[PDB]
Amino acid sequence: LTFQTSSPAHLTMPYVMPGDGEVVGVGEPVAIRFDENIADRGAAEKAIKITTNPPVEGAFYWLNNREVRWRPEHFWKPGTAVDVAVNTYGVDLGEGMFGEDNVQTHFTIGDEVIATADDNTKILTVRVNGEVVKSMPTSMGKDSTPTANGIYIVGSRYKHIIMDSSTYGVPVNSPNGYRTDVDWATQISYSGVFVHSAPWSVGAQGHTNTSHGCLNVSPSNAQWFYDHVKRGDIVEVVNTVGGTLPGIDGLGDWNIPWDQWRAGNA
Repeated sequence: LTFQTSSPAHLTMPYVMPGDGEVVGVGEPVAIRFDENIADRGAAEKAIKITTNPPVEGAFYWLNNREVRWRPEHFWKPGTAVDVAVNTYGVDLGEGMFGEDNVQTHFTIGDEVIATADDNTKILTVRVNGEVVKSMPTSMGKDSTPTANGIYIVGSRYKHIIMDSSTYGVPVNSPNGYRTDVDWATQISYSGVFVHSAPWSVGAQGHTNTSHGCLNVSPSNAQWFYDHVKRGDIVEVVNTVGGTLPGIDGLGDWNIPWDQWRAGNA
């Protein structure tokens, strides 16, 4: 170990996801997020060594100036082991900013879990290693606030969460605005799409879209989803009147075509 000099005004620390020792689903990218904007992306990428077993090709793509992702062309094979070596200690990351430390993490890929929300049927079907294990009636975004189509990575889960329109700049007093207590909420986009419990739309689930974009399901089905679907599992939304989830959403990585992803943006 060679000492590197530092200043708290010219350091950036990397934060790696997923967590060390975690089992994640087949859609989980490696994520390295810095606590500062990175001017020299090529330097960051050169300092990050990702090894896979069985080996699979993958590549870096920056979602923004703070966060780089690495993934293969297709969903991970279940059982793959992934080692992430972020060797940034003392690395010049541009504009006088230096890497503060090294970070080192390992994780493994679990079962293939893919839930398809089909707007033509209003059914969310959960498949594990190809086989249907659950079918849930759902109510997605109304035509004026539709659910975007595309591949969503499952993120964090909450037994309870508050949906407050003011975090989107829409006052709760507005026609228009809302402040809703929600149970059993699984996040699937940074923009704010969740699968969650919605007793108020149970009669519409399987029939009519009534939400602001979220995937409304029954309390029991939302708890099932909370219990059985893990970070990195996949939700694919198809056949809505919405567009496509942005590839740089935070959980929309798989919507970027592979040739653009692999070419990168460093």
